[PDB]
Amino acid sequence: MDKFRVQGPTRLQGEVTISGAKNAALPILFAALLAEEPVEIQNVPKLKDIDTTMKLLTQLGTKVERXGSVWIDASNVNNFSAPYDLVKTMRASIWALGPLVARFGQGQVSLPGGDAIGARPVDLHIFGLEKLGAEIKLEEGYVKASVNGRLKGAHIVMDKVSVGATVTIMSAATLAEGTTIIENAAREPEIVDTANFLVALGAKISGQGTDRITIEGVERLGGGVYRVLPDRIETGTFLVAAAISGGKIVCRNAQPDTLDAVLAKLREAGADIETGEDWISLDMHGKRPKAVTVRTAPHPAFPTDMQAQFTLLNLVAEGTGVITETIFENRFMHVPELIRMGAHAEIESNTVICHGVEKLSGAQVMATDLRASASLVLAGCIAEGTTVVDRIYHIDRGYERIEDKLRALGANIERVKGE
Amino acid sequence: MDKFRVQGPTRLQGEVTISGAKNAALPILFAALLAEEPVEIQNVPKLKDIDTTMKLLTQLGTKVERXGSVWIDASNVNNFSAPYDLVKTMRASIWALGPLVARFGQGQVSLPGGDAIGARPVDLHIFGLEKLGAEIKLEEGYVKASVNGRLKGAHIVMDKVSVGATVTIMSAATLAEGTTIIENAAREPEIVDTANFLVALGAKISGQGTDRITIEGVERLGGGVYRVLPDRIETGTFLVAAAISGGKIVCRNAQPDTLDAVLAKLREAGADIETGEDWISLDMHGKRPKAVTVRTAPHPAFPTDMQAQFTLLNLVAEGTGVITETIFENRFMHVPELIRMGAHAEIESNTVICHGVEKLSGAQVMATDLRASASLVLAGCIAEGTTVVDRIYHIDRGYERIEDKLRALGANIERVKGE
Amino acid sequence: MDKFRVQGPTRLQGEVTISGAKNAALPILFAALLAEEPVEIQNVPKLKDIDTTMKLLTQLGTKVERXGSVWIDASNVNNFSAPYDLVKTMRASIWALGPLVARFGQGQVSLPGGDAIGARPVDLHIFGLEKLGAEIKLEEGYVKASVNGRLKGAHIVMDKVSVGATVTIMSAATLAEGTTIIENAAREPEIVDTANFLVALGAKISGQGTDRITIEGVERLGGGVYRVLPDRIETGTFLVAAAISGGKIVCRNAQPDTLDAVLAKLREAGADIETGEDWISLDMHGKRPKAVTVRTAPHPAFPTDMQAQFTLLNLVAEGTGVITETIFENRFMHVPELIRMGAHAEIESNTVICHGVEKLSGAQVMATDLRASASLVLAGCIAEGTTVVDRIYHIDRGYERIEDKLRALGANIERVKGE
Amino acid sequence: MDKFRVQGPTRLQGEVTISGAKNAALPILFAALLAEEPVEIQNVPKLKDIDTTMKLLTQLGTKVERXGSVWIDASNVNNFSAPYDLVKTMRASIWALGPLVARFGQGQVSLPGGDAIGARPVDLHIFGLEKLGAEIKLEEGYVKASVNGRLKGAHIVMDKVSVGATVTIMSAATLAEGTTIIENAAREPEIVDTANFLVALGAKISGQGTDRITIEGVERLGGGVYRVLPDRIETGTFLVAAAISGGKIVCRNAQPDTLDAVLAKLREAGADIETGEDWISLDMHGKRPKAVTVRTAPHPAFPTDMQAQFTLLNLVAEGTGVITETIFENRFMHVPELIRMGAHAEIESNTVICHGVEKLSGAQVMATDLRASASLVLAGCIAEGTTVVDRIYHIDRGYERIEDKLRALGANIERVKGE
Repeated sequence: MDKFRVQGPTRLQGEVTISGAKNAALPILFAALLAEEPVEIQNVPKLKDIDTTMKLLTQLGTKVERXGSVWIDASNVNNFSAPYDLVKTMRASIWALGPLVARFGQGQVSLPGGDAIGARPVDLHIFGLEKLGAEIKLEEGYVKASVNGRLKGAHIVMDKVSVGATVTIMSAATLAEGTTIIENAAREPEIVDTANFLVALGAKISGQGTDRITIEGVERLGGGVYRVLPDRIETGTFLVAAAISGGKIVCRNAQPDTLDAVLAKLREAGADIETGEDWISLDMHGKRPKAVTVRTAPHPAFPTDMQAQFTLLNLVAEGTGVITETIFENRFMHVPELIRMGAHAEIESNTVICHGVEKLSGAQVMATDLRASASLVLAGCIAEGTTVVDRIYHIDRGYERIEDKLRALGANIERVKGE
Repeated sequence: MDKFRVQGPTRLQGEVTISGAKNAALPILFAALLAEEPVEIQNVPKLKDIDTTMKLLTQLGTKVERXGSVWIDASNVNNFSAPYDLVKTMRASIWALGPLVARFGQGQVSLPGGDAIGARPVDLHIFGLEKLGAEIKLEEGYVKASVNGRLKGAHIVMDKVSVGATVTIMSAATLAEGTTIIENAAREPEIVDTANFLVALGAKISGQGTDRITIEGVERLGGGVYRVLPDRIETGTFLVAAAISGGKIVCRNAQPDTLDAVLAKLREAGADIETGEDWISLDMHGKRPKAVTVRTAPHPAFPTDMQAQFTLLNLVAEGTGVITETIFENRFMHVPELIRMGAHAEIESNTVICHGVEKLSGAQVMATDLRASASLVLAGCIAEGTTVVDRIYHIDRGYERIEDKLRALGANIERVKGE
Repeated sequence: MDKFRVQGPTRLQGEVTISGAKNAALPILFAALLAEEPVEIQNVPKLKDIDTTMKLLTQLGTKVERXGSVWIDASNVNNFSAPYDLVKTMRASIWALGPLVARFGQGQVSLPGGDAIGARPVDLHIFGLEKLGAEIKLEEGYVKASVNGRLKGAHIVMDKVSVGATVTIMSAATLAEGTTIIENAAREPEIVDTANFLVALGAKISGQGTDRITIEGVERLGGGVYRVLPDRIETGTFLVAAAISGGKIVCRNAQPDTLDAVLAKLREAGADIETGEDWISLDMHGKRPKAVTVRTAPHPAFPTDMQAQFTLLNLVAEGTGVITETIFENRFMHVPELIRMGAHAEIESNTVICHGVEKLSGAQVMATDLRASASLVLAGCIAEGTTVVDRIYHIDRGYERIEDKLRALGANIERVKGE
Repeated sequence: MDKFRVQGPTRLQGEVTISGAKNAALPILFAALLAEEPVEIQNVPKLKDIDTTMKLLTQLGTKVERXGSVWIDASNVNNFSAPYDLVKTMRASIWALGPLVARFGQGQVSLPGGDAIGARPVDLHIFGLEKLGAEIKLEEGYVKASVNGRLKGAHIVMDKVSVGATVTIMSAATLAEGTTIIENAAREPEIVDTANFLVALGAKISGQGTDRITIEGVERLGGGVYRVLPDRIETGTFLVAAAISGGKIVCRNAQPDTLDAVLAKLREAGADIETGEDWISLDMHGKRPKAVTVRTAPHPAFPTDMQAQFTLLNLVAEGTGVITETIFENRFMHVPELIRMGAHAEIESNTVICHGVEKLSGAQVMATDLRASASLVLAGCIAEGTTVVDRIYHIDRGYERIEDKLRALGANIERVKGE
C-alpha cells in the first residue's frame, strides 16, 4: 500500500511537462475502432485506464502496442464483445459499443446492474444508438446493439448534457448514412479533441465545443497520426503548486485556451501569468497568494475538478475567500484533513469558507478523491515538517508519476512502498 | 370547433354526481389483460381515452364492450401488439406492455419520436420490466418485451417517483415468480385503485398508497366486478365551482379520503365542508372566498391538477394569495386569460401572486390545459356578462360532459358548433 | 478532550428510558417568559443548553430552579437584555426576543455577527416580529425589538419553513390583539409541544402540527404544570442500536406518533415492533437487519436527524441500500469513518450507496456532527474489537448520559478522559 | 391603450443607434448622490424610470436636469427620505438608501408590501448596509439606515448573487473607512459600468465584473463627466431584427464586449458579423437564419434577456432548434402568441422545441414581458400582412422609441389607439 512521504517546506519552481489527458485519450482510443488503416495515437499517458483499454481492444481482435504513443491497428477486429471482467473496472468501456455497431454492424457490452431504474449512465448511450437506427437488445447481463448495413443520421436532442453519450453518439454518427445533429452536446475540451481526431480520420464534424454538434456521415475512416490534447486539470495542479509556494514555474506541452477560467482565477490571486502557443508561465515573485472567490460551473467556466486545489490556495493565502459548488455535492470531504494541518475553514452548506494561514504543519493525511488527494501532496510540500499522504493509488489513476514531477520542481517527496 | 358560451354571473349550487376517474380506469383496463375470467369494470367514464383503450384491447383479440361499465373477456387474445395509431393518440397505451408479457410471455407496443434522450416516459417501464427478467427489444420503432416462462420477482428501486412505471411494475409482478418490492412507489389514489383491482382478481399486493409496494406472485388471476373510484380532480373542480359563488353543492359518489389537502385548503378559504361515506358537502353561505396559500406537491399533498382551479379561487377572493408550482413548469397558462377577464395578478418565476377582485368580465378565452380550460368555464360562470371558451375539446377528454353538470347547477352554459 | 472507548461486539438489549427533547424544552423554556404565574416544566433533560437558558432567564429577573422538572417564576421579569456573554454559545437564545416584546414592549438579544448576508437565521424572526407591529433596531451587535402597547395580530406568509421563526412568531402572537395566521409553519413535534405549552397557559392556538397555525391573542398567560415531550431522535437512536445488534429493546417514556416514518423504516429492515401509549418495543429476533431505502424530508417524513443512524444500519445490513439526503448537503462525514471500520459504500451526490457487510472492525474514529458521532458509538458496540470515538462532547451536548443508557443495554463502554 | 400596428413583410436593414442602458443609468443616477461636485451623466435614455429617479432626486434636494445627458448637482442634499409616493412605482428606488447613509449618515426609503417575509428583495440591501456598520431601523412600510460618522469597511459574503445588493454595497463602501470586499458579487456589465462611474469620481474599486469586488474607502467623491454604457439587450434585439429578415444592419454606439455569447450565437445562425470598438454589423446576405441550440445561463453566458428574441429566430429559421431556460421558470408564455402567427413549436418543461417555418402571418398579439413583447413587434415586421401588438407601453419602459428606430430600418410600423 503505497504512500507519499514529504519534507516541508519546499518552494515549487522550475519546469513540468504536462501529460496528455486521460479524458481525451480514452474516447480517442475507442474511436480508433473506426479506422481501417493503422493509427498512431501520440501523447497518451501511462495510466491504469489506458492499459485496461489496451486489453479490451486486443480482445476485440485489434493489434495494439504502446511505448510515448499507442499504436492501433483495427484492420482485423474479429470479436464483438466487451466481457464482464473488462467493463466492471472501467466505465469508459461503454465507448466500444458505438464504433462496433457503426463499423461492424454489431456490438455487446457487459451490464453490471442491480441499481436504480432511471439511474444507469448507459441509458443515454443506448438511447443514442437507438435514435441512430441500431437495434437494441437487453439480455444475458448484456446490452446488444446491431444494424443491417449503415446507421442513420438523426436529429438528436439531448435531455441531459452528457460527456459520455456525446462521444458515443458523435463517434457512431461519423459512419452513419446522412446527417446527425446533437442538440445540447457536451462542451468539454475533451469532446473537441475527440471530434478533431475523428475529423483527422476522414469524418465530417462541426460545432464541437458548442451546444450543437453536426455530423455528416461518410463511408469510411482511414488512419494517420493524432496528438492527444494536454491535461487541463494537471496543468492547473502544477500551476497551483507554484502559486501556493511563492514559486515560478513554466508549463510545457500545455494548452492555454482550455484554461481560461483557471488563469483568470490565478491572476485574481495575484499571480504573474504569461502564455505562449504551447506553454504557460506562473510567477509568484516570492509573494504569498491573495485569497480568491470561486464558483464552479460548466465548461468553460471554473472547472469543478480544480476545486480542491483552489481550496488549498485559499487555505494558505492572505485573507478570506469562499469557494462555492454550483454543481456537485459532498466535494469537501477532504477539508478536515487540511484542518488537522493548521488550516482554518468552515464547511457551510454548499460552500467552504476559507481563512488563510501563514504556514501549514505536516501531518498524516488521506483522501480518496484524486483531486483532493493531490491537493494533500501539495500541502505536504508547503507545510512545516513531515507529511504522509496515504493511499496514493488514487492519485496514480489520474496522475502520470506525480512524485517525479514534484521532485524536479524541488519538492522533498518520496514514494514509500509497503509501508 | 365546439366552444362554450356561458352567461355570467350565476351562483353554482345544488348537486352533481361525480364520474369515475379516467386515470384509475386506464391502468385497470390494461390490468384486465391478466384476467383468465370475464371482468366487469363498473363506473368507467365516457371519454376518448377509454374508446381508444377499447380499440386497442379488441385488436389484441380481446372481447370488449361498454355501456356505465366496460366488460372485458381476454379469453381469445392472440395478437400481442399495440400499433402506432393507438399509442400516438394515447401515451397511456404503454400500459399494455407489462400485462402482455406477464400473462402471455410476449408483448410489443409502438414508440413515437421526439422524446429527447433521457426524457422518455417509457424508459422507466422498460427498466422495471427488465428488472423482472424480461428481454427487451428496441427495434422497428417498437419496444418489445418477452420472457421464457414467468417473470421473476425483484426488489426494484425507483430513482424517480413514477405513476406510470409503478403501475407497470406492480401489474407484471402479480403474475411473477416470487416477491417483488417497489422502493419509491408513487402513492396516487389511482395506483391504490389498480392495486385493489389486482387483489380483487386474486393478486397479493400490500403497501399500495405508501412509498413501498410489496407483491407476491401467484399462478393466475380470476375475474369479477370492480367499481372504479370517483374522480378526485373532478370533485375538486365542482367543490371550487361553488366555493367561488356563495353556493352550496353536494358531490355524490364522492370519496372524501382522496381529498385531504383540497378539503383542508377549502376550509381555509372559509368553506363549510362536511363529508360522508360517499358524499361531500360545501357551503359558502353566500360568502365570498378568502385568499389562501397554496403549494403543489406529490400526493397526498396539494395536487397540481387542482392548481388552475385555485388560482381562479384566489382571483375572486378577499386578499392576496400566492400559488406555487413545484411539479409542472409552465402551468400558468390560465392567468393571462383570467387577466383579460378583470383579474389582477403577477407571475413570479414559479408562483402566481393573486390579488382578489369583486367581479370578473366576460371575454373570449382559451387554454390548451385540461385544468386551466375547465377553470376558464368556471370563470365565465361568475364573470359579468358573456364568456366564450374556445377549443373546449380539451375539457371533453377529461370531463364527462361538463355542461350538463354545470347546467344542472344553475349555470347558463351552452355548447357551440361550427366555428 | 473526552473519549469513548468501546469493546465490541456487544448485543444491545433490554430497556432504556427516553429523555425529554432538548428541542422542545428550549422553546418552551423561553415561552415561560410569557407566564404571569409560576410554572412547572417537567421532563426537562440535563444538558449544556438547558443551563445556558436557565442562566439567561435568571439574568432577566426570573426565579429559576431545577432537579427532573424546571421551576420557573417569570412573574417579575425586570431586565430586558441578553448580553453577548450569555448567548455566544447558544443560538436558541434568539427565543428570548419575541416573549420579551409581547409581554413587556421591549427586548434585545446579542447577535454574534459572522453570517453571510442572505442565509442569516434571525432574518425570519426579525421579519415576523415586524409583521406583528414591533419596531426593529439592528444596532450594536444587538437585535432590538420594541412596541408601544400590544403587538397586533397579522396574517403572516412564511417564505421558508423555519422552526425558529415559527416559534418566535407563534409565542408572541399569544399576547397580541386579534388573530395571527402563519402560512407555511414548521410542522415539528417540537412546535406542537411548544404550542401545547402555550395553550396550557391559557393561549388560544389551533393548527399546530399542520402547515397553517392560527393564534388568538389573549391578555395574559397564567401558570401551570407541563410535560416536555419525549426525544424522538434519542428514541430513534436507541431503536437502531438494537436493530443493528440482534437485540430486543423496550423504550420507556417514548411517544410512538412522533416516529411514524422511523418505525415504518425499521419494519422494512425486518424489526418486530409494538407500541403502547408511552412505550415502543423493538425485537430483532437475533436477526441481522435488511437493507432499506431512505429519503430524508420535512417532518412528518423520514427525519434527517436519523440519517447517520440509518446509514449505520444499512452498512451492516443484508444487501445494498440507499440513503438520499434532500434536507442538508455535506452530511456524510460519518461514511469515511465507518469505512475505516470495514464498511463498504459509495457517495454519489446527495446519496450514499450501501453495501452491507457482516462485521465491522474497531478503529479510531471521529465526527463533529451530533448524530454521526452517536452513530460511531453504536458501530463500536457491534464492531469486533476496540473502537475509540474522539470528541464525544458533541454527543454530550445532545444526549443525556448516553454512556449510562448504553451500559444498561450491554455495551462495553468507558469514558476516557484527557486521552 | 397604445398598440403597435405592423404591416409586413418588410426587410429590416440600415443603421440604428443604441441608446443608453437603462440598467446602468439607474444605478449611476443614484450613485451620483455621493458626488460633492456637479456631475454630467451622458448617454441616458429617455425612459419612464429615469423621470421617476429624477423626481426622487429633486425631492432629496438635488438639482436635476436633462436633454442626451442628465445634469446632476447633489452638493446640497437636504431631504433624507424617499417617500411612498415616489418609490411606489420603482423598486430601484431602494438605491437611494446606500448613498444617503454613506454620505450623510442617514437615509429613509419607504417600502410597500402586502405580506410574507423572507425573500423580499430589499432584504439584501438592508443587511449589507448593516455589515458596513449602519444602524438599521425597521418598521413595516419603511427602512431607515443611520451612522454616526463614516461607515466601516467590512468583509461581506453574499449567500445569494444580487445585482441590486451589489450596487448598494459597492456604492456605500466607497465612502467607508477601510476596505470592503464583496464575495459573490453580481458580474453584470452594468455592475462594471456603475463601478467605473464611481472610479471616475475618485472611488477605489477593483474586481468589478468578477466574483470578488474590492472597495477601498476614500474621503469624498468629486464630480465630472461620465458616459453610461450602450444597451446590450437593445443591441441584441436589433441584430436579430436584421438576422430574421435577411437584412444587413450596423449598430452605432455599441459595446461589442458585452455581447460575446450573443455574437457567437448569431455566428452559429449563419450571420456574417464584424465589429469595431463602438460598432457591430450584421449581414444575412438575403439568407434565411440557421436553427441554433441555445442554453441561457449566468453572465457572461447566453443572456436570458435575449431569449424570446432568439426563439423568434428559430421559429423562422431553417431547421429545428431547442432553447433551454437553464435558470428561470415559465419563460415561454409568449410562444402561444407566435404559434397564433403560424409558428410551429412545442413547449417541453423548461425548453422550447423550434420548427422553423417559411413565413409568419399577421395576427392580434400581446405579451407583458418587455422582451417577449419586443419579439412580437419584430415578428410583425417579417410576417405576412397586418399584426397588432397590444399593451406596448411595456416596450415603452425599456426601449427608447423602438417604433422610430424600426421605421428607419424599413419597417412599416405605427403607434395606434385601437384595433
